[PDB]
Amino acid sequence: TPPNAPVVTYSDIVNDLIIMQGTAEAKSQLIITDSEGNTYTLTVPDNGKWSMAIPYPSEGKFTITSVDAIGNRSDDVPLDIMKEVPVISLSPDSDSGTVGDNITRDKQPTFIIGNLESDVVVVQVDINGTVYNAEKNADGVWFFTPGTPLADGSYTISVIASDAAGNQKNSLPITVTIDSTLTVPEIALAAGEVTNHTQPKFTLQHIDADVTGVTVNVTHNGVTDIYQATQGADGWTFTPPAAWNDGNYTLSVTVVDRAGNSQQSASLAVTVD
Amino acid sequence: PPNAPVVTYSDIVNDLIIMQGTAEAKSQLIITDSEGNTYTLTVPDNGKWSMAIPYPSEGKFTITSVDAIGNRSDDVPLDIMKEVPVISLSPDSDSGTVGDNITRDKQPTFIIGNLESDVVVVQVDINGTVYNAEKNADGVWFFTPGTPLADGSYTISVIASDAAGNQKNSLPITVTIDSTLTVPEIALAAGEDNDSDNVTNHTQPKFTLQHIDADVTGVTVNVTHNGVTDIYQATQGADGWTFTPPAAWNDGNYTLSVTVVDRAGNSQQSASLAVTVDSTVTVT
Ligand SMILES: [Ca+2]
Ligand SMILES: [Ca+2]
Ligand SMILES: [Ca+2]
Ligand SMILES: [Ca+2]
Ligand SMILES: [Ca+2]
Ligand SMILES: [Ca+2]
Ligand SMILES: [Ca+2]
Repeated sequence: TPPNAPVVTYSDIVNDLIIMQGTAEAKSQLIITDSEGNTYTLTVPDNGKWSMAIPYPSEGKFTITSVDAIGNRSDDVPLDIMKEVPVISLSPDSDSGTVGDNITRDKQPTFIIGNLESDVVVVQVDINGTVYNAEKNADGVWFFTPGTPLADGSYTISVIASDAAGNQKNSLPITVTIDSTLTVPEIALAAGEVTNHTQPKFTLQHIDADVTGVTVNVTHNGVTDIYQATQGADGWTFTPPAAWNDGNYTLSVTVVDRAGNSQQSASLAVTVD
Repeated sequence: PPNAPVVTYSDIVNDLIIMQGTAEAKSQLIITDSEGNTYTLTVPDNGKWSMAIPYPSEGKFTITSVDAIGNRSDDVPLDIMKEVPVISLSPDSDSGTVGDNITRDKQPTFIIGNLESDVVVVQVDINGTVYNAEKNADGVWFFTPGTPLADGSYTISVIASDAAGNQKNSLPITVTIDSTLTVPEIALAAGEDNDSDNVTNHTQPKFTLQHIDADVTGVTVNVTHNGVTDIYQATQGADGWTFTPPAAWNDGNYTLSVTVVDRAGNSQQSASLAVTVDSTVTVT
């Protein structure tokens, strides 16, 4: 009779080593051969218990076999595990305004998928609870691009990958905000002011809460000067940093939100007396 | 009303959820978990936030942005998962030595644990075929093969998934099913039968014990004399497994068998061997 098939009682992956304990016929050879054709061989101790660590091999694939002292071999115990949790992120090419903040005005952004083992056969994306096939590009790299443009709002995204043996892992969620929406702003003189001040105050209204850039365009006698607004508790504000010539001044405000939407207010043609 | 906060990074380290994201600068970020805990932070001027909370029950929690005047974003509800399920051979299905995952039980029960309370699907993969796990009276999950397993090796992985479709499966363990043991044999050793009628003149004759499998862990010899059976521990010597009575036998008849027990707890007994000790010299 051949040795009985060797047994794994415990397995774990730490770093890039597979660690196992198990049992097998005492004093037999335990032969572990992996997908890359490495062989790792040990003599099973006298108690019939063994332990081993091997470098995690390509695709997590390997076989365990026992051979006794007279050359009889057990059944092969072929295993196929998986190690890598897939990763997904917003493509920097679909990421408007600041890059890396997961906010974009792009309504069909691409997501880039990484950290897949070469035996992965199913790759999918969960977007707000609905699961879709990911797609494989020319270079064998996976991605996902929505088929139709997404409405504005928040999308929780997780990537799911599984190999032929049914090992499946999904990423811890990230989210993305699609924002292509911004209110047209407004420049008006402040409440208590044609004006007598050479540094008149301006109230800036209809400035959306997600707005991070605010400038005032002051246009007079063929030259345009661009001013940084002041954000305060009450909102955004502007008074010219220095005294202003007598005459007529044309004004507008331009807002840019964190997504990189931009709006310009209507023209305001005024008079410093 | 602010735009929904954004999560750019999340990770679980040492029972804490770690996160980074984006949110309305200077706003309050409110994190509320499934256990009713609230955690709040002031979002920095660059709009970049980071936080760590204790992993709450079921990995459920929501993130919400609220500005100075108390206008509130949409809630961002998250439902994650942490625990990889565990599966082991039930001790009641583990015959012979306990804990070696070798058993003669053809339908052994496996016990499942390390499941969070929002788990909705639990399954077992046995040699590549995936089955429903079942939940017993005590609410604990288990799996028992529906038909008898043939001797050999079974790779076992448990799979569990919650309602948000988070799914994790265990790194494999295996069991070897072994219900097979050769029937041993006992015989008088080479020159003991002194011609071939199992009469010996030795008072402590030597017996050879043959057809003992390599996974045998127990070898005993039954000696029945005068309606009484005694059990002796066998010896593994130069010539293989062996036995010789500790004390000299009186003249007459003895009936022997050898019993073997393998590591899986299978047991076989040989055919009976009848021997006659005749050391008495006829006088004339
Ligand atoms: Ca694999
Ligand atoms: Ca961006
Ligand atoms: Ca906006
Ligand atoms: Ca959960
Ligand atoms: Ca056992
Ligand atoms: Ca056996
Ligand atoms: Ca004889």
